Amino acid sequence: FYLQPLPPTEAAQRAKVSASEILNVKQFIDRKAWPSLQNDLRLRASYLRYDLKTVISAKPKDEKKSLQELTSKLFSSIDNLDHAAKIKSPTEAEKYYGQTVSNINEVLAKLG
Ligand SMILES: [Zn+2]
Repeated sequence: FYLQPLPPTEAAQRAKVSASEILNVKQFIDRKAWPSLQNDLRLRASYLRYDLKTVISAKPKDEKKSLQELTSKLFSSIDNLDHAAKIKSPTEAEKYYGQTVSNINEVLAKLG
């Protein structure tokens, strides 16, 4: 993946879109198409990572830390879902997909 950066909340709009596309990998979990789930998750993850850092930098310092922490949890669960796909476990994939959805809602709530 190659990315072309964007400014404050042009990037939050794109982050919200990558976040939604991430919700969409459940179908890959259901068909158990692990490599597809991983490639899609990876791309979305790369966009999301870049745009959240951007949205964070242009955030009043009083709320940078808070978003940064929700952002950090999100990428931990995203990684964990990539790991679950890597080891081909419907169990773990389902668990981390769950945690990922909850972490996305948290970041979305702080967005908009
Ligand atoms: Zn910090």
